[PDB]
Amino acid sequence: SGVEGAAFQSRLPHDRMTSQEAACFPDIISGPQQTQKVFLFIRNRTLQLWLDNPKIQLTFEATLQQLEAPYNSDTVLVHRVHSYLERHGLINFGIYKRIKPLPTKKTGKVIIIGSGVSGLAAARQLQSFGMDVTLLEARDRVGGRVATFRKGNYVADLGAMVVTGLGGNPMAVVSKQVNMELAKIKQKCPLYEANGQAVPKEKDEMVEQEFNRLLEATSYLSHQLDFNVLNNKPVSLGQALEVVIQLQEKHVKDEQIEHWKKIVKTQEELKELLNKMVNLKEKIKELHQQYKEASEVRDITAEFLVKSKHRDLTALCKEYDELAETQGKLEEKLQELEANPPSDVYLSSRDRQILDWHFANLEFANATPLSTLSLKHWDQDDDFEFTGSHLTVRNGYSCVPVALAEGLDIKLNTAVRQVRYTASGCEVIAVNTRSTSQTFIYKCDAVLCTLPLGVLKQQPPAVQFVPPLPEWKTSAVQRMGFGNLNKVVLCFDRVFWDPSVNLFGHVGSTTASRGELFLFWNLYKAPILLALVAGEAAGIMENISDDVIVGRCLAILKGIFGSSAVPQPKETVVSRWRADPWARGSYSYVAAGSSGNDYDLMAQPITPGPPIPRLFFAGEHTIRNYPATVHGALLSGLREAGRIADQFLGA
Ligand SMILES: Cc1cc2nc3c(=O)[nH]c(=O)nc-3n(C[C@H](O)[C@H](O)[C@H](O)COP(=O)(O)OP(=O)(O)OC[C@H]3O[C@@H](n4cnc5c(N)ncnc54)[C@H](O)[C@@H]3O)c2cc1C
Ligand SMILES: O=CCCc1ccc(-c2cc(F)ccc2C(F)(F)F)cc1
Repeated sequence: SGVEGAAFQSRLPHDRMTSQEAACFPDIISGPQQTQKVFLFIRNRTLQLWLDNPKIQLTFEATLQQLEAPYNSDTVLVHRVHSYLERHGLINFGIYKRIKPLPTKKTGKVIIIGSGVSGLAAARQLQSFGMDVTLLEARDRVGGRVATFRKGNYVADLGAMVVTGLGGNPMAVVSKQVNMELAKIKQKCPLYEANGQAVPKEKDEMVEQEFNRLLEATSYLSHQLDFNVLNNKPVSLGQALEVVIQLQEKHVKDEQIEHWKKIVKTQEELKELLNKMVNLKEKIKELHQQYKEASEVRDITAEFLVKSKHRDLTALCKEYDELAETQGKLEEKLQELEANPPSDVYLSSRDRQILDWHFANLEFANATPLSTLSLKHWDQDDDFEFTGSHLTVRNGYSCVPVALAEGLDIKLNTAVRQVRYTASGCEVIAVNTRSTSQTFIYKCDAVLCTLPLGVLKQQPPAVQFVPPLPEWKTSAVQRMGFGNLNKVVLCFDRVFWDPSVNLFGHVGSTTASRGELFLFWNLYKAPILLALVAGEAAGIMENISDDVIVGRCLAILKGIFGSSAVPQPKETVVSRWRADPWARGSYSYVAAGSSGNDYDLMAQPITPGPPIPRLFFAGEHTIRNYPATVHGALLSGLREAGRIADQFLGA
């Protein structure tokens, strides 16, 4: 609906106050119900005004003038609701034209570490709020793990490239603000085996159905039967899958055994039956010799003898023909059995390879081998997935952080090395990545750390904290997963693939290598193919040079399309996200022995000892309900900007 749709697009229930709103409006939530409904209408209506035109700042004044009677009479409540929505980044976020220009007097100094989407989104908010903000970025560009290759007409993303559903997604708004072209991903994903032969549609569907069954069985084991600890070790999804596959093969073999038993028993009965017929034919042969001697010789005792032999001899053929139809009733049962054997195996060798492709796909979506994922919590965020098809960024995802950086004070080539925070202020120490001799010392009232989890995990530490971070924070950093995923960009001068197909799969020959170049993406205006390296392959393939890995790509493509069809690429690009010192991997995952609560602990600010919080955290690894995505990075920056403004400017 209308105001209903605005709540939904803001990830809020249209008919209930959230717990956060209840915190900020206790007089409302404890007061009469009719005022609760007035509150919800004003909130939903204000969200609608913003979402229907997110290129323009929505002021309190303009909200008041577009509310209908009688809501435009409660000026104070409107202001309370508008101020709340703005402070937390539900309206007036991203890039939009200001109506009310910024104050020249800044209040409070914030240093933001890192200039990815979470740092940029927080910076824009803090600046909007009238604070003095500087971002320090170690790279020579903004965007972090949004990273687009651009040369001539060639565009290709080496970092994020997928926008998940638009329903509920804040990137829907940013996409409008930046005029980013999104294209829905077409579903057809043909698979080719290692010999290049396409997988018949029916078998692709059979195997995909098994994959879904296996996943559902792991989830039942985990949540209904509490199979989550394995000899005092947290069980991984990988471990659980292989056990469920093991039981399926065990069940196939048992049904084979029960079938071979039915065969053997039927064969035994057929054997004894023939034996019984042998003895009965020998009995008729013997008796028929006595019909011959009796017929040979006629008085009444001899004639009677013929009638008695003839009567018994027909009776013995009555016995024999009885056994004959029991013989047929068996033989047809035997024939039927050895014509309809149950499954010989659960998964043929080729079937298991195709199944391993779907596991590679799952290792892509989590950026890690399945043996590292928490069985219980790997999909702990799935209640928050957006509705709609997934899309890709046709003109390159870097358009979003480039535009978010407009008007911000950003120091590039500036690597933070130490972060000192005391009950009286903060100092950030950074070195210039071009003259390591050159050192800077930025004073500020608060620090917003958007360092990637991979950087926080680094040992020896890349960034030193003074005082060191609390044990409860370092432990969460150690527990949480930080994955890896890489891409090969192949730029050609002609299209030799199916232009109507966005995706196609290469089925690898072994389990261990299932993530090697398993998925190819056709996304761009120029003749460009992207190949993914996922799972165990991702980290290992970083040690292979660009040339050898491109060769392996071309071998795969020549296997699918033909030797003569695949030219040499004009240009190639190969990501190495784990080796990248400013990322150390691609995105977080819920590791066995972690949980969603570690994402909440990562988000918790640090307060210096004997006081107010000085050190704040954002980044994809700090947002429990939306981890490992660009929108989660964004929402985490909006959240921290609100928490920081509440602290230093007042709610
Ligand atoms: C290969 C790949 C595929 C992906 N798939 C997608 C996808 O399709 N869709 C999706 O939504 N998500 C995807 N993701 C994840 C998504 O890109 C990230 O979750 C998000 O971009 C992270 O943003 P961030 O602000 O948390 O961190 P970052 O973007 O990493 O930003 C942190 C910043 O800190 C900087 N920095 C590091 N060390 C220092 C230092 N010492 N001093 C100063 N600055 C420093 C970094 O250079 C960086 O700019 C993908 C990521 C990768 C790498
Ligand atoms: O190249 C980058 C892919 C990284 C990435 C990670 C997670 C999602 C995602 C997020 C969700 F909440 C639900 C489903 C998915 C997906 F299936 F796409 F992985 C999308 C992209």
